[PDB]
Amino acid sequence: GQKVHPIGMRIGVIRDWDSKWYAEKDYADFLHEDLRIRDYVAKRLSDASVSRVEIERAANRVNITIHTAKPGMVIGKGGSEVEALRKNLNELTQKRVHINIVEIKRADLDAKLVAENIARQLEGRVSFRRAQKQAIQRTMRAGAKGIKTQVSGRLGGADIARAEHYSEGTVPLHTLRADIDYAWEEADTTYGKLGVKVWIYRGE
RNA sequence: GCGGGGUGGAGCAGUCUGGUAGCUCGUCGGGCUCAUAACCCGAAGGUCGUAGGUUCAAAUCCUGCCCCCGCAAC
RNA sequence: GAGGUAUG
RNA sequence: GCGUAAAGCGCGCGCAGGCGGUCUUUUAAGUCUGAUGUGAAAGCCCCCGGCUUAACCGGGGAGGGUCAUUGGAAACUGGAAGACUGGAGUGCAGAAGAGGAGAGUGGAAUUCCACGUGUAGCGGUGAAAUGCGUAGAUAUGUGGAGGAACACCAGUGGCGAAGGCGACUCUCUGGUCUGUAACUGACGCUGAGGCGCGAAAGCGUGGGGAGCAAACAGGAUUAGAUACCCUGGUAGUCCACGCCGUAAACGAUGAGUGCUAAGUGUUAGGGGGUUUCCGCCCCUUAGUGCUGCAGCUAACGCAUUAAGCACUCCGCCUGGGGAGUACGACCGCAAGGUUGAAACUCAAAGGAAUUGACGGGGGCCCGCACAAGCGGUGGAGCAUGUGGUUUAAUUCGAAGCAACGCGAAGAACCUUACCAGGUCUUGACAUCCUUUGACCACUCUGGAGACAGAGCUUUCCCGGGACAAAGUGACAGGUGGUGCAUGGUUGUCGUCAGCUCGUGUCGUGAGAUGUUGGGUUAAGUCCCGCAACGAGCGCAACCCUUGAUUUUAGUUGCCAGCAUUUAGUUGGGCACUCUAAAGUGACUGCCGGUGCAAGCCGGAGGAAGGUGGGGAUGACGUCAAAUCAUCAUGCCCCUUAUGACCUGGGCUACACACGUGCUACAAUGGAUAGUACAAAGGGUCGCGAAGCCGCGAGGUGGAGCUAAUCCCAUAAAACUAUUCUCAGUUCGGAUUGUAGGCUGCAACUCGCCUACAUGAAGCCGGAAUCGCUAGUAAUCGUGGAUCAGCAUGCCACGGUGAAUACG
Ligand SMILES: [K+]
Ligand SMILES: [K+]
Ligand SMILES: [Mg+2]
Ligand SMILES: [Mg+2]
Ligand SMILES: [Mg+2]
Ligand SMILES: [Mg+2]
Ligand SMILES: [Mg+2]
Ligand SMILES: [Mg+2]
Ligand SMILES: [Mg+2]
Ligand SMILES: [Mg+2]
Ligand SMILES: [Mg+2]
Ligand SMILES: [Mg+2]
Ligand SMILES: [Mg+2]
Ligand SMILES: [Mg+2]
Ligand SMILES: [Mg+2]
Ligand SMILES: [Mg+2]
Repeated sequence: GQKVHPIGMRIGVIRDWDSKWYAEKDYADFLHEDLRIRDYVAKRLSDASVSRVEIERAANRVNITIHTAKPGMVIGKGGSEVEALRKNLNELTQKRVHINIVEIKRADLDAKLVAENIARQLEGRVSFRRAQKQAIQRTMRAGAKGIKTQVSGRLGGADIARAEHYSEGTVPLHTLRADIDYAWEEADTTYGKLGVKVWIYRGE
């Protein structure tokens, strides 16, 4: 069959939407502003392990919280990275900006991060067995009560495609008391695109 | 030259007894079926070889021609 | 458990 | 190697040959052994040497014979002379038997003949019909004729070499088993080549011929039916004699001997213990069957009736097909049989077993699947979509369920990708370089416009920043392709209850187990049991909504107790609603019955009872299902054009077919008037009030409202009155003409709505076919999105409100 996006199934249930504001007459403007913002962030901070972005609006200021595993790149030895960010984001938004940077602990408990790991591996021509399995073991060591992954594409350069999925632990997608994380990431290959999907069942 | 004939696409009636378009197969359409066939439901398709006559009216009665199948002639 | 009495 | 894969003659009688019980003596045919002689050289093999090594060459040795002669051994085979008995056979005492041939005999029972009674059918099928029958059946009784086979007994029971043999009696005959140890003393096992027997069909001659019955005839069936099916019916079937000599002739398993656990029937015998025989028990022989240990087997399975362990003998196999054919021979009256190839061709053929799928196989369970019912489609008109067609173009995609009111939640231009025309090429759209800086905006002219000519006029801001004109190549761009390279998204089986896995165990193994079974449940839900124990995905539940209620808060909502207003109005108050946060409650939780238990049925309380109702929620995977036209995307292709702009056109065509819907075909109705009760929703340059003008569509106007305040917004069906009186109608409302209104630059192609007139088809829908089990179907209006305008479509809303479920 076809599965529902297990995040979308849980918005307004146990997860809060990431784009947080109220608006009227300003809604589309703020939305597409913040989509441009996420494009900027993903474009210039894919390397930095950026994995979640929550937006906030009040008093015209563009408040942001970037949850990342390595802060030391978003900030760090210079102190000028976040200032560059708010400068260019001022140029876009035509507003004020402020940017908190949160440290994620257990970076292998975020499906987005894990999917980027696997995707960079598969672009570097690593085996799609070892990739999935090592990501799984890293999660279950990092503290996941459940893990699941799959890859679909021209696996290994085939003509015909298929899917390879592997799971440890309890991963119930029909339960909603589940705190599940999910992600989909894309890898490029000289043969074509590979779709990596991940989802994690977490502690409490 | 002598016999048969020429009527929807095919085969056959109906002509002798002027008004009557028929039987079987087929065709087209719609159903049944995953699709074709079969089956069920409806419909179309012939101015009766042709040109003239007679008649109120001709597939039908009269005449000439043109074709096909046989038989003769060659 | 055994023996018999239309098509693709 | 021969049960099932190729392979046991169909079975016997038996010449030849092969093989042969125990012991003593004799030999030395075979066997074994010492000696001598030879088996040439070259070559293989080993050891040395020589050619620059190697190849090659030389020297020497060794090996090699079912070799021969001579001399020795007697264990085994063989020959010879004796002896013995467990084999083999005769005798003796018993027992069974459908063993065979002949002759005769019995009664059931089918048919036929005659005669009574006797009246209109009988027969047969899925329905029939052909056929028999008033010239008298069918049936019923009596009597008679003729033939064929022999119920019960009768049984994986008997016998036989096999084929096969069933009514009884007699005659003539064969073989088997049991006991004895009398008799002979290995006389035996097999058995090529021969000889005979040998189901049924069939052949020749002559009888018989009742039934059944190939062929055949007629009737049905069918698309056709040279068939199944029906009614008739010749050969035959039966006998005598003689041929034929085949078989799924099968236990698909050659004859013989011995050995290697058991349990149990059954047949024919014997022996013994006990007991009044009877009866029970045990031991044993030859059969016949069931189940099973070892062992064998690819497995299935065989298993003292081996497919085990061993020996003798025979027959047969060597991939499938051609081919059991051809030539040839033998046999045969013939039909044909026995023996038995090749060329050529294939890359497999095949056996057993496993997993599924399927089944005009079975069983159990479920779903609007049927059935029961309600209302519909197919018929008419229109809207929409699709096909075919015609078109300059009629963009592209979707195609059984799972395409076709689908992408499109809006085709006038734009959209729009297509067509015609007119144009541009670093471009309509981005980065990097170089020059410059506001770029531009508005007017005029030629224009269909894009676009060209001019003008007026471009203020960049503090080297930097942001955007901009021109050069300039790198690049751009492609709704160009491939959804059979892809991602992601989606339907679908199916919200069906199933799909799997770790460890363990069984199996050579694939695979199985678990996951089956007995119950139960909506559910691989849950219990009991089990070589499995457990887990994961799913199911359920957690979520939202509806259904009752407590506390909080009472305005923009409510109005009871109160006054008062045209108005719940104003004051006042949250009583009650309403709103919406946190709680409660419904969990088989309790009682009765039954179950062992899970659970099932009933009962109570309560608003709600049995996952309360409804949602979302869609497992591994199937259809290489759809999507390169949402997006991204590998490869390929175009890149002064498959790219880009503008105008106009087409996507709305029209002989015709399908789907989906709207409108109706009327009296449970229509026209006219009055008139009660909704929910869910939307609104800022948007909703748009009141009042007014206009028949009306609408115009005017601008109140109030960024909204529980105000508006969109009379809700319509319902009800009440009057009329129409069952009619192609005051039904129906198309189509067309004229005139209006909106929207938008613009309404011909090609919008919607109004007024007047016209008044079309249609008087309940062929074969077929669809939704629905409850506030559902049906029916009525409302709202929202998209949207300037453009809906019978889509998604939500409430109003009214059924029928039925045997199964
Ligand atoms: K005969
Ligand atoms: K037999
Ligand atoms: Mg006539
Ligand atoms: Mg078939
Ligand atoms: Mg065989
Ligand atoms: Mg020599
Ligand atoms: Mg015979
Ligand atoms: Mg029904
Ligand atoms: Mg219709
Ligand atoms: Mg099309
Ligand atoms: Mg596909
Ligand atoms: Mg396609
Ligand atoms: Mg569920
Ligand atoms: Mg396909
Ligand atoms: Mg269209
Ligand atoms: Mg029922």
